Amino acid sequence: SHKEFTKFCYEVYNEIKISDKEFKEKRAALDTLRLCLKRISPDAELVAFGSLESGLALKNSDMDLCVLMDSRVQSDTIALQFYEELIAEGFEGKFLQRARIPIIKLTSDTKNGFGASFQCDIGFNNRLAIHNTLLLSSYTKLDARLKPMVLLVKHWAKRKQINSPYFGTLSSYGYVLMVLYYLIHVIKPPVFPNLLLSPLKQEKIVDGFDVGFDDKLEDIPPSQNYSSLGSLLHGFFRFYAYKFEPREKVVTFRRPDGYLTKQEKGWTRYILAIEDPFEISNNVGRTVSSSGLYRIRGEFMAASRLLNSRSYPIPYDSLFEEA
Ligand SMILES: Nc1ncnc2c1ncn2[C@@H]1O[C@H](COP(=O)(O)OP(=O)(O)OP(=O)(O)O)[C@@H](O)[C@H]1O
Ligand SMILES: [Mg+2]
Repeated sequence: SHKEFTKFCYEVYNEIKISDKEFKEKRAALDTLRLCLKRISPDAELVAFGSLESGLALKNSDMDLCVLMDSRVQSDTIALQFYEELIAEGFEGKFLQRARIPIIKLTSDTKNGFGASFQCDIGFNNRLAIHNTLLLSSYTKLDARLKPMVLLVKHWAKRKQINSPYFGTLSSYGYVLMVLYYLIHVIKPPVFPNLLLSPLKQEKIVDGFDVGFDDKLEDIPPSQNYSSLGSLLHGFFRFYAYKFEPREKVVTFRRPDGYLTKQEKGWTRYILAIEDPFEISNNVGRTVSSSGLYRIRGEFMAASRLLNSRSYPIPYDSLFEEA
């Protein structure tokens, strides 16, 4: 079956998804921050990426922003200018620089009324993030099942304490890639084609990486997989519990059969290996510690055992229970 679980998944889905109210306020916040960027640099543009842009936003979602500008004009200079205007226009935060990369983190708003805990990361010419977002965006437009499946997984990972990059587990982005990897290269029939391996894929080099994928979405045949949201979620939890091999294998979008060893890629941290689609040198699972992996796997198994329990009624609610 999975009929009751599907029903339940849709019920939690509507409680966790960003409302139209929060969405509209986040979009007003952006209008504001753009006015501040105009007063500093007329030519620079401010773009959003991440969950809000792709449509994979939970409630209480942080904003991920990037400033695009002429690469020849140096980004440490106008970053600071932007920071000072944000401060002056009533924003609180930090101005930072890891290596050569400048970052502003806005932590609060004291005047324009976007919250006492308004959280917002601003980068400068982080072009790859935009592209990563385009990819996730396109997939979301391709199948109506993706979006609810992702937010459920994110909610799950957050609830199970397995969604902390700084504490030895995996980022949200990392979980989205695992979802996509499952939907493309594991489930049969596949729910999604691999857009990066499309015959129609035009090459586009950005910052040294090929960010090309097939974006003419309308021309793509709909999925010949007809599984319910529940079925898919069960398949997902089953695959990473029992089938997938973290020690030998890499989650990839560069192989037509999704088959990649850690060794081919030279990834002997690499406890969990997820190859970023475009920034292929970047391992998204790099934050996953040894004990982090144990917990991540333990949760994948428990989730499978639950969904497969014979003790009726199945306490589906325990799929989302704190720690
Ligand atoms: N571990 C990572 N490695 C490389 N790039 C990342 C990583 N995590 C995030 N990013 C980039 O930053 C963006 C946002 O990161 P984040 O993990 O906040 O996900 P998100 O899409 O904002 O959703 P949420 O905010 O709910 O986690 C992504 O679009 C991605 O391009
Ligand atoms: Mg974010």
